[PDB]
Amino acid sequence: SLSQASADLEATLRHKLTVMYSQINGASRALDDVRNRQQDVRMTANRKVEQLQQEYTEMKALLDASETTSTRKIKEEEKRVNSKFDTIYQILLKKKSEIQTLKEEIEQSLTKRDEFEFLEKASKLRGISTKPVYIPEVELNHKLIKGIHQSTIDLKNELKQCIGRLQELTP
Amino acid sequence: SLSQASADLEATLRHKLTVMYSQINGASRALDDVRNRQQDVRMTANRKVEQLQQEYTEMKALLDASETTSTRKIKEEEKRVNSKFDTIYQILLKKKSEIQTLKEEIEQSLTKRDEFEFLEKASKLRGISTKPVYIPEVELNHKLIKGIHQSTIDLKNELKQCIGRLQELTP
Repeated sequence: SLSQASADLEATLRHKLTVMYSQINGASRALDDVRNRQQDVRMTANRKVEQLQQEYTEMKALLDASETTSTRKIKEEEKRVNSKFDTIYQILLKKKSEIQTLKEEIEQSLTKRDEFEFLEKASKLRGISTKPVYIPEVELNHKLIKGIHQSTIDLKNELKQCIGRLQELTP
Repeated sequence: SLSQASADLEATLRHKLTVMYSQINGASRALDDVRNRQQDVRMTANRKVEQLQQEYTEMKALLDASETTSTRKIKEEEKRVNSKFDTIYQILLKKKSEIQTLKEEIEQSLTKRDEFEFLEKASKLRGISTKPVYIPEVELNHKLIKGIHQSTIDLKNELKQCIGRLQELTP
């Protein structure tokens, strides 16, 4: 009968309802999975960025170590040179004081010169002959210093080249 | 006479005095000159140190530029992927709502199932057919990302090598 065709239609539609209910749950599950997958993508990315930052921090530590070393070599050269000059300064003080002493001896005999015995006493002073001072050349190691500067420039340009090539790998 | 030998000695000794006075002035001017040369050495040294610091400051600027570039590339990959997922989320919402709409239409006709005209009205609904939803394949470029990481490590070890060579060039 038509009551049978109608109860049949009802059964069909309710079965459809249960199927579509499960398919909707499927779509919900999928929406969640999508947002989750996105957040996992983000986390992965940030992790990699943080690793990069680690490598660059080490690279900067290397640069600092180098710069400190080179700086030390330069200040050592300066130190060596200015020490030589220090020695020289001492030597000059010693010469000056010596000459000043002979000067005062002479002036002495000249003050008590009208005594008869002036000739007897001062002819020995006729002898002493003093020299003028000079300053030895002291030369800073220009080749060492210019070598360091230049090589540091070289290092920079090598680094520039390397970076260029890296970024090149990733156009 | 001995008065002549004495006036002679006097002339000699006084000449010596003036010479020694000049030589002493010489030694003072020489001490100052030495101090000048030392100051010049220091200035040269500090100058060179400042130049070094310049090159290292530029090298750090280069590292920063690179790191920023690489970071950007990684974030670009992340953004590409999460955009695809956003599009997918929209598509999924649309499918879900579509199935949900058919579901509510069916449920509606079922609220009128005890009406005589139910069979007439709902057989068309017997038509309805819906499918399950899925997420398509979408993956992060792991080769690109790991390649950037690895190449950055490479860069670090190259730089390390170069620095080593520089410092060994100035032994």
